[PDB]
Amino acid sequence: MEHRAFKWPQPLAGNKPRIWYGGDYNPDQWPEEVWDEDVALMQQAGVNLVSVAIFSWAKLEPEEGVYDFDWLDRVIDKLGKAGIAVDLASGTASPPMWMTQAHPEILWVDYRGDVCQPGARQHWRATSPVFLDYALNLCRKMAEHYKDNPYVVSWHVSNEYGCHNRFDYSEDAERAFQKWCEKKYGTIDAVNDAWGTAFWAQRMNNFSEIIPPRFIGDGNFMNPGKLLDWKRFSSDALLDFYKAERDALLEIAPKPQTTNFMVSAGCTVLDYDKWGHDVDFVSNDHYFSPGEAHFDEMAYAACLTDGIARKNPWFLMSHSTSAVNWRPTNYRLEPGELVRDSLAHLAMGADAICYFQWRQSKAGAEKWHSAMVPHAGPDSQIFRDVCELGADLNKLADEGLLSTKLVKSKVAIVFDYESQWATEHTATPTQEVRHWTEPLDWFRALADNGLTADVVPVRGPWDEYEAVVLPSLAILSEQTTRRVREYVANGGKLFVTYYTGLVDDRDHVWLGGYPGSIRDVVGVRVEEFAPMGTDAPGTMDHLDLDNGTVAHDFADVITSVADTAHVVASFKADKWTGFDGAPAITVNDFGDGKAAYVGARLGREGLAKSLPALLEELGIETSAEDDRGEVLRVERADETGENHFVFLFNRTHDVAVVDVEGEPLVASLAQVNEHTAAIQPNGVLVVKLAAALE
Amino acid sequence: MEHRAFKWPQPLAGNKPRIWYGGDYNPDQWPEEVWDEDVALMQQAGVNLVSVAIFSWAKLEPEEGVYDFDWLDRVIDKLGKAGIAVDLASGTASPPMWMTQAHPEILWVDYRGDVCQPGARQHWRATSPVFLDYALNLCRKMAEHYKDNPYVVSWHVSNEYGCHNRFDYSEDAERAFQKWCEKKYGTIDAVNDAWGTAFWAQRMNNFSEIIPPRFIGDGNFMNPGKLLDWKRFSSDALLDFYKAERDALLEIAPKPQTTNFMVSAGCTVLDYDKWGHDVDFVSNDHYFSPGEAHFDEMAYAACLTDGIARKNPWFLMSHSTSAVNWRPTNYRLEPGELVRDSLAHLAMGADAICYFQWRQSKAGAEKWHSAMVPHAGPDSQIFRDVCELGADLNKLADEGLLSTKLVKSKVAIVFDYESQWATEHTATPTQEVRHWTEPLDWFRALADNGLTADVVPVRGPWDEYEAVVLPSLAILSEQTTRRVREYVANGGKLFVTYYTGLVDDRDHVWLGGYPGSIRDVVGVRVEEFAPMGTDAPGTMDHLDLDNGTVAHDFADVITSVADTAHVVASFKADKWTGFDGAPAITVNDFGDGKAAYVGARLGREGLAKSLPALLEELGIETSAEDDRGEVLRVERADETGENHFVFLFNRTHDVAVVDVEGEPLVASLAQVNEHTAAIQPNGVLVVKLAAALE
Ligand SMILES: CC(=O)N[C@H]1[C@H](O[C@H]2[C@@H](O)[C@@H](CO)O[C@@H](O[C@H]3[C@H](O)[C@@H](O)[C@H](O)O[C@@H]3CO)[C@@H]2O)O[C@H](CO)[C@@H](O)[C@@H]1O[C@@H]1O[C@H](CO)[C@H](O)[C@H](O)[C@H]1O
Ligand SMILES: CC(=O)N[C@H]1[C@H](O[C@H]2[C@@H](O)[C@@H](CO)O[C@@H](O[C@H]3[C@H](O)[C@@H](O)[C@H](O)O[C@@H]3CO)[C@@H]2O)O[C@H](CO)[C@@H](O)[C@@H]1O[C@@H]1O[C@H](CO)[C@H](O)[C@H](O)[C@H]1O
Repeated sequence: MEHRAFKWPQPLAGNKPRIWYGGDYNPDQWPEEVWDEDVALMQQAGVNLVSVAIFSWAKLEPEEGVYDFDWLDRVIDKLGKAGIAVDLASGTASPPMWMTQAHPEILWVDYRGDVCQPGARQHWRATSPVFLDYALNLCRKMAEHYKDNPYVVSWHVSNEYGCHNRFDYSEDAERAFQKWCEKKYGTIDAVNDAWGTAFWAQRMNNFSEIIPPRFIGDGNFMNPGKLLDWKRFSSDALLDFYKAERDALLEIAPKPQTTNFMVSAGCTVLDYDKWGHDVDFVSNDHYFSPGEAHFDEMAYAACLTDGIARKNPWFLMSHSTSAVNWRPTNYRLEPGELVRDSLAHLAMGADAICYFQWRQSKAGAEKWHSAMVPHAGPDSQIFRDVCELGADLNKLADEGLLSTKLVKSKVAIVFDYESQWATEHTATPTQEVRHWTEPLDWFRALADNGLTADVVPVRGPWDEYEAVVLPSLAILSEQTTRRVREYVANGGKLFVTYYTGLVDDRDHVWLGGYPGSIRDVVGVRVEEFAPMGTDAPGTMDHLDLDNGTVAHDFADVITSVADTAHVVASFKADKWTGFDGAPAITVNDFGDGKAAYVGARLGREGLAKSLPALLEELGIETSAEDDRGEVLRVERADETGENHFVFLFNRTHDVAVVDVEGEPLVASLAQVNEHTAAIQPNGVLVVKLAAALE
Repeated sequence: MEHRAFKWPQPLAGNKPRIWYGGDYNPDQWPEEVWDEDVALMQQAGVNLVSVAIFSWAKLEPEEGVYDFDWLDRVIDKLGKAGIAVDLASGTASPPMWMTQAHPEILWVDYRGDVCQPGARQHWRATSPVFLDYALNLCRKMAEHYKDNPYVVSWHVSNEYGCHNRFDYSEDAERAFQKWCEKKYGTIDAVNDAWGTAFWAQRMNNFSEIIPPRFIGDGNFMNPGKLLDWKRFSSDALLDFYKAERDALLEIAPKPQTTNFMVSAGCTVLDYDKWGHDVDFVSNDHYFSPGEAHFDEMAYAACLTDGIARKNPWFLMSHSTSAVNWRPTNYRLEPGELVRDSLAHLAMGADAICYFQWRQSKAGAEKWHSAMVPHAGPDSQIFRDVCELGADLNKLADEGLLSTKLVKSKVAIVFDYESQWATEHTATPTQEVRHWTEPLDWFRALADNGLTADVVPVRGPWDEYEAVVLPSLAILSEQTTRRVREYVANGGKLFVTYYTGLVDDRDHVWLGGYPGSIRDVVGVRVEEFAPMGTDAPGTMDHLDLDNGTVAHDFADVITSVADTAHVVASFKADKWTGFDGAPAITVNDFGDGKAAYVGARLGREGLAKSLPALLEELGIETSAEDDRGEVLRVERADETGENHFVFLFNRTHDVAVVDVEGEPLVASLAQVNEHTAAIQPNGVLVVKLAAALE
């Protein structure tokens, strides 16, 4: 509750505002003579900001209490003198070897008591008082040294908290988890009650009896209430460390500050919407998913970023020019995708576009990760494309893109980090169902029907939207249950799926029939589930619906439908399953609103096909056109609507022709005409609308 | 050698004998006001026994030397006053947190020296003298308190020994394994000889040099003799703990006592047939396997339970109303299956039918496991079905089912826990072959041919049967070899498969040609094996036989056939494999008997098709009808045969019509006529035969 005031990295003295463009720069990894070439190439590419010193601790503090800043003063001076701004890191992302050799108590400990060693990065415990002292000291030294530097426009505090150190099981974590439980519950009776410890003789007499969820034998079942709280605690322990580092910097050197998130459809290492309350601006690292979901999942993640940002501008701190280096198979980007993907984030509300990283490493663990200047060097398709992007972004700022905001959708898809965590336990109805996939499925299926959804975290203002999707939203607290009931009562249009509202925020089941807190709203009562799969011969692996769709993985057993509701689709099945003729999809009237219930996993394709009848019943208007789905349309506008941009992205492997409605500004793999344009696969067109017209 | 005298939980004062019906009850997990509702619902459902206090240690002994019995006196009083009996637990199944915090030496240790922590259940070492002292103390306190309680009719000692703590590698286990080896072998020379330690420089000078089979590098090969003995020792160490707990209870409070087994086709955590010698009555927990084997594997496991029970009545301590919560995908039961599955166990000789559990948990690790009263509550298909079952079981006891016994089959399928263990080593001909699958395959294939097999442990009286199957029975001791030779000599009909009699009880190979101890009996000599699979391109993955069947995974290389034998089926293969025309299935004459040899894995379907010619040759008579296989017929009768029941179960997804031969008593998804009945998929009919008729 409560965001910090929005702050943004400001232009250097004498510059106009720009879409910030550039990325991580690691000059410490090259001979100094390379730095003049870097700068010349950056000017060519239109680069205007770089992120420096992110893992430079071992250079800045080469041994305890010895500081070496001169190389970085020098780099920062050459950048600034060329008009390139610096987003400066704290430098505290990962500790040097001298530190972990003197203080092995810093290193995080795994569920079995094995100590993560140096050799990669981020091997520190979030609750180490010793690592905290080291970090805050370096933050103070950096702040003191760079506080009156005019080329430094922002702090980049640490890097991707929890990417490697989400979980620690040390004695430090044990003591901190105990204190976090006492602060959250007050008494051990309220912990026993929250975690349901009357089973398996788990009841505790005092706080000292709370241990971390350490090794219990592989395959055995941890207490779910406790594991959910362990995840909340791990997120909060890292957030407290961020806050301390932030506050140490800001007290000496008050500049716009952020830390880079890892928002993507499937990453929930942290409750990023909570974290969004502690940053001045939201910044995000996102790397494409391979294959057919590349475009859609990226637009989704960018959308959720914007939703975390409460529609404020946000900063894309990283993405790749082409391949990453950490998947089993590191696919390259296809032609056009470098520009398209950058513009996808821009469309969804970013006012900074940055890459990991500027110059591709020639040695170390990152050498095979793509860069803005590849091994090949500047004479490459990649660097030319980087240059073209630089020019596109200068153009879009010249035409007024800056501080426009992602337009308000008709539909808010709700997302809850905590509901995901809840669905991750091993003793749920099926390991094939998690929260995270369903909102992405709804985003894509709505796209197929010509509608661009907003993705809104559960804390944010989804109840202001024309329609709302609760997508496998396993947790509904008392508070959220009330928000839902009121939302619908007062004219809302609600879609609710299987695996919604199973439990409260303690992972206590809502009894009486699922979804046990909102049966009245949805007008159905579910008695049990029917998971599906192919784990043994003869298992039930699908259910047909009578609207021509197929359910996989999970279906609800709906045994009553209220009088104020009706059935829109029914399962068709072999008689012995009990599903022949059972209700699959319903719609209910509730006060002035409506709620549809989708009682099974239909996937993108099933939902896409199911949606027309449901959009019609709920009075949600969309384009009628056959080619509706071919292109994702994304809009930004200022509050007045006089600067309005539309970004059009082909989602397909066919040429998409579209009615073009304003002035074309940027075209990648697209040709304009007569208000027509043909967009090649992986193509994008961006248009500025004339405010005096339609 | 030597069973205890059979004892059975007796009716409460003023009741007649009943099929015990109910399950685990955990009132400690609900507010006390719920207990009056539980009791009212139990009466409605026909519930007449519940199992209480199984994991209640942390409530009964909330801290060391403080006892709190009053809540359970109260619950037991309300149950008893409503006519519901209590199967009372020892309460010692899993220790409280205060205990493991004071005494971490209690916790079991894994192969790598990592200590299993509290967080789930049963984290105690079988050979901890300290955990033993705690357990026996609580057993004495419970026995003393409940010894003159008339509503307590049995002891339920601990719960599922070895489900989580089968293996411990602590210093306690090291010392105990040393003593178990000395007690078994007498001298270190006899251990060296048993384990074959002259390879890999493993020879030991004394007992102190025997360590547990701890971590040797993942992928490396433990000594097989030793690992087999480790498994026997782990089973015996838990059995000694059971015996001590039992004897501590019984000395103060002599009531019928059991501990719940985990008999299923594939579970061999313990030598359950040995354990069967130490219980007063056999009790079993069994949860359905998903997909097409659900019915058959359950009938098998129930059958093996009965065989462990030496045809005495046995107690089904647990099974599920619908889904469990511990598989990757927790399928629900289909309509009818709740009643059908319960009656399957009943048919195979159970005189008690109980579920985990009475009321579905609303919190903790078990919340998604089905119950008799689901989250949904009593207004559910599940609770109605539980009520219908209650009524069916009252009816069947009124008609005389109690203490009838599962009829003697023509065929005994032999099962050996130890042979399974032997086949589990990593350096066998193939990891795709284990003992356990073959007896289940034979049970199903015989069912397909209209015969209901008995499953008889190797120690029991299989040599009294008309026919006997040795199914991948890898171990044949000197003693069992002699029993087999005599059995056949004297008129027995024997089926022997691939992977039988490879080794003696020390895992020493019988030399000269497999199966090296009974070549004379089976009239074949095998020189080597041909495992099969798809592990690389071009591997041999099957062999056709000339009776229209296909072998997969394993075939024997038979190189001679005795004069008293002939070949019934031959492989057909590409010439270069060497299998074209080689013998696959033989029959031999040996004294007055016969032995068939099935020299490959044919599966249920191959064996089913192979069986007519083999049943004909061995003079085993079966129904001739085409629809033979559609229904499993299972019979119980008293010694006189004047109370005779027949249970008929559809195995198929078609409607099965059957000739009905007595008075119909219970019908689920079946309709009776003219002595005809039509049984729907998942249906069952139970009939009492008129003793004066056919
Ligand atoms: C944003 C990002 O990807 N950064 C990391 C990368 O992140 C992965 C980890 O957080 C793991 C930990 O659970 O989860 C991955 O997300 C999963 C998600 O958990 C699944 O549910 C879902 O289905 O799939 C996604 C993956 O698609 C995170 O994405 O981890 C790699 C490997 O450690 C890092 O290399 C990467 O950070 C970047 O590394 C670059 C190369 O070394 C640069 O260091 C750059 O500074 C970083 O942004
Ligand atoms: C009878 C039963 O299933 N009880 C346990 C369950 O048992 C499994 C374990 O013993 C593991 C250990 O090896 O083996 C499983 O059997 C395997 C077998 O080993 C394989 O060869 C074969 O192919 O598959 C079977 C599985 O189908 C045992 O079945 O383990 C679960 C998970 O730990 C327990 O939840 C279950 O006990 C019941 O748990 C309920 C829910 O918490 C209640 O506590 C109830 O009291 C228990 O009966």
